[PDB]
Amino acid sequence: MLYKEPEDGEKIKFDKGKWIVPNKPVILYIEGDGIGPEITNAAIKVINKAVERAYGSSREIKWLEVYAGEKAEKLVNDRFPKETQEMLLKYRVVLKGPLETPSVNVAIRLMLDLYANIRPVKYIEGLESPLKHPEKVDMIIFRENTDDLYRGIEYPFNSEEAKKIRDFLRKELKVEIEDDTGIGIKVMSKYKTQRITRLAIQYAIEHKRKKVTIMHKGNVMKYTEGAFREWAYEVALKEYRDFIVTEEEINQGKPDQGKIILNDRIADNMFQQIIIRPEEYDIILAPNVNGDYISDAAGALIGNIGMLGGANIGDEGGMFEAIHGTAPKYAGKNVANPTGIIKAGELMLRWMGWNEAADLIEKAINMAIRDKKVTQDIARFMGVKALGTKEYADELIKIMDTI
Amino acid sequence: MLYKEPEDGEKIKFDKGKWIVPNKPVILYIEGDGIGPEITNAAIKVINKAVERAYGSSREIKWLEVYAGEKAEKLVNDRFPKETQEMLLKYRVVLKGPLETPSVNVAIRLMLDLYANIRPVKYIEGLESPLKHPEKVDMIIFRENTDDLYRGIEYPFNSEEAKKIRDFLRKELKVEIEDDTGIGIKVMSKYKTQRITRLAIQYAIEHKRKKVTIMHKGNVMKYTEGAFREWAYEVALKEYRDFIVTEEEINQGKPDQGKIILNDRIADNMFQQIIIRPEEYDIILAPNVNGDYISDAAGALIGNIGMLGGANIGDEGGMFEAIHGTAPKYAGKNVANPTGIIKAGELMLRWMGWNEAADLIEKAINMAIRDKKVTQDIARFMGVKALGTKEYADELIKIMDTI
Ligand SMILES: NC(=O)c1ccc[n+]([C@@H]2O[C@H](COP(=O)([O-])OP(=O)(O)OC[C@H]3O[C@@H](n4cnc5c(N)ncnc54)[C@H](OP(=O)(O)O)[C@@H]3O)[C@@H](O)[C@H]2O)c1
Ligand SMILES: NC(=O)c1ccc[n+]([C@@H]2O[C@H](COP(=O)([O-])OP(=O)(O)OC[C@H]3O[C@@H](n4cnc5c(N)ncnc54)[C@H](OP(=O)(O)O)[C@@H]3O)[C@@H](O)[C@H]2O)c1
Repeated sequence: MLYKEPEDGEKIKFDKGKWIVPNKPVILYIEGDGIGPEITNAAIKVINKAVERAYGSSREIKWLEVYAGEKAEKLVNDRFPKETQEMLLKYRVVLKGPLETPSVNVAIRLMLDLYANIRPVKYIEGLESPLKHPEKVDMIIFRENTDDLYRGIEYPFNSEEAKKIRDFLRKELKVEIEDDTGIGIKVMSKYKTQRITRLAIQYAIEHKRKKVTIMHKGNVMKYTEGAFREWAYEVALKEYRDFIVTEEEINQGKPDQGKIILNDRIADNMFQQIIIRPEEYDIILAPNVNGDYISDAAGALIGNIGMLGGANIGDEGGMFEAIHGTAPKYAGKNVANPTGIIKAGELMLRWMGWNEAADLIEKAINMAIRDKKVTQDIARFMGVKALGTKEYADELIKIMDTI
Repeated sequence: MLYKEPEDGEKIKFDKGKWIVPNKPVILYIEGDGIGPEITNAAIKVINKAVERAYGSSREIKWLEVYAGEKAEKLVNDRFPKETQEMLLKYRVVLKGPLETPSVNVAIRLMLDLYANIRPVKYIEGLESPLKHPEKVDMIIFRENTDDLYRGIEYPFNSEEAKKIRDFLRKELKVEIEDDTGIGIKVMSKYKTQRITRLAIQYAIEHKRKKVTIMHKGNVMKYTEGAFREWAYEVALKEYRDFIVTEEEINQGKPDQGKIILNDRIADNMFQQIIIRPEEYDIILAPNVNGDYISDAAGALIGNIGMLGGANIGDEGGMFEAIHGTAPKYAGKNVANPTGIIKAGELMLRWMGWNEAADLIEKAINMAIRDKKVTQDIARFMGVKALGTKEYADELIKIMDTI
């Protein structure tokens, strides 16, 4: 066989969207292409120190590397070998480096049905920003990632399918539509909306987040994004009644002191407020297309998109990756910045409920960057000698040793 | 007749989209609700000083007030009187203050087929900003405003229409869709795309602009946003061949000296770059939804939406207004900032080819701010005494008399 499963650890379990983690959970990891190996191994080192520094030996991640991408092709002549697939369906938790494509990421998300795209973006003390006052940027985007126009139901204007549609709309729905038109079908599912929503609220509860904001354009798209809003409130008030409190209730007399706030904002407003007063957002709940855009903008609030981490969560598993590519320019040069993959580590740790260790990582990074101990991607702007990938991780390690 | 048309003026003519303006053009204006009267009259006063200062007496705007809104309800018992519609269909150019929606804006747009939403947004020395470096922010968003999901072709998840759509797509096109789904139809028209593109390029030529960037999400919406991109390039490479050069051609060998650059960016990249380096944008050519969102963000860059002008333009007419509302709390208190509407007039002036008057207005505003001579909405932050509406306008007038 290709992989030797660590007979020392146990697989993570899920009763109903909730993670049940063993003290020695087996976690898979894929180095990635290009800078992948250098930054991933660095992260794994940092994660371990953080785990031992927070729990001593009472907890330990039993890492299991699997092959995917260029390394897999070179070893077994298959970019996504069957055995890799088997370990993924069996352990379902993976930290993976960047993969190039001319799609492993797609396949993984689909076989584990990771419908929720999670994007946390928090300001890091020390980093330059395009914003004058980003000190309070501490939000996390929950993007439904299987619905909306991403379904791909569209047709060219000169196609026969488009014609059948125009014809059908004119007769049955009495809707007027010209011939020179491209056509796409925007779909919004109640089940899909209730899924992400339940996940967004459960997350707020367990991590003491104080607000969930539903992003939508329900005034022009009443039955798609409008319905998204409705279904979101609906399931929130029916299944999390004792934990939440709408905004229309707060300014209605009801008490919110000790509960999670749930409000909604028009797409337009958010694209404006994220720039003017981003501190207003805590958890952002959005359908597929809006969350994609909000994430791009949110992500831009802080310098170097390469220091952000993210994930794809399903009801029984998750994939954690940095928000960047392979950067073949630096492959094997010990120059790339591992903060991105490390932050995916921070995120994974939080999902696992191992917050003490995730806070250690978050704290060491803050301290290292404010202390001018950074990689070239940052050093090149603060006039200092950049640290290498390996040296930087180690600096994070010794820092965690005394905080 | 209810309206006394100035016998000294002439209507503005139209040739293939080109505004043919007499020296004594008649221009309709609507005071609007709330601060409308105060700000609109001040705009007219500054616009007339700009025109005069730039062209002495050889040109003059023959202003014609028409009634719309609550003033219309009060004088002739009609929110959008018949006499007003007739003046609009005849003169086709109007400067309109903010109107409270209880409708008129949409009705004017439709009756004049003003399909293009135009939003210029550029930095003003002295104004606060969310960005640390807004200095080179100087762009104009050209939004197609009659296509896309705004057409309203959508249906509730439990309507009989929705089930017909699901059945149709299932039997005729073989598409799998669950029953608990809201359904919306995104339409992208070749002709609507082509005309907005003609307007943008034509504006670029006319005003010595050098770059047109197409905003789209064609990688996921290939036949709608993607077609918008293809179609835009098409009309550009075929009808303005010796006026523009594509980004592909340039970084391929083609010389760009003496030509307008035409390129395209994926929507998500623009939500990032508009924040990190907006200076990279000149003219943004986008379809309905994208343009809406980018505009929201764009105008958020200056941080005083209430100082932005905008317009709706067709092949034979234009509506110019401020991006703010009726601000009822300040109605008739001579406190409201008139820069928004004045800016709308600046834009009207440029569309008329009266760039000299327009430049005067822009320079005056820049100076008034630089010299801390502003209305309260700005005084608040620069720690100086505030000028009233009336006084801020007379100051701009005092300034244009020196530049
Ligand atoms: N989740 C994923 O797996 C994922 C996501 C996006 C893209 N990709 C892949 O990336 C490949 C091409 O890369 P790209 O050039 O398109 O995006 P990239 O690999 O992310 O390179 C983008 C730029 O950002 C900087 N950068 C990226 N990672 C960095 C790091 N770890 N440390 C410091 N700086 C970093 C580099 O700045 P410099 O100019 O200083 O070199 C580089 O020029 C594509 O084939 C695509 O498949 C994968
Ligand atoms: N083009 C249009 O006709 C148009 C556009 C937008 C909205 N509206 C209409 O406005 C109506 C209600 O008003 P809204 O409150 O919804 O509009 P708004 O855009 O929200 O105007 C009110 C608020 O925005 C600020 N503001 C707007 N213009 C200002 C100015 N010229 N100077 C100083 N501050 C200004 C003020 O903030 P501060 O209190 O801090 O000074 C004020 O409290 C709606 O029914 C809607 O239909 C019309």
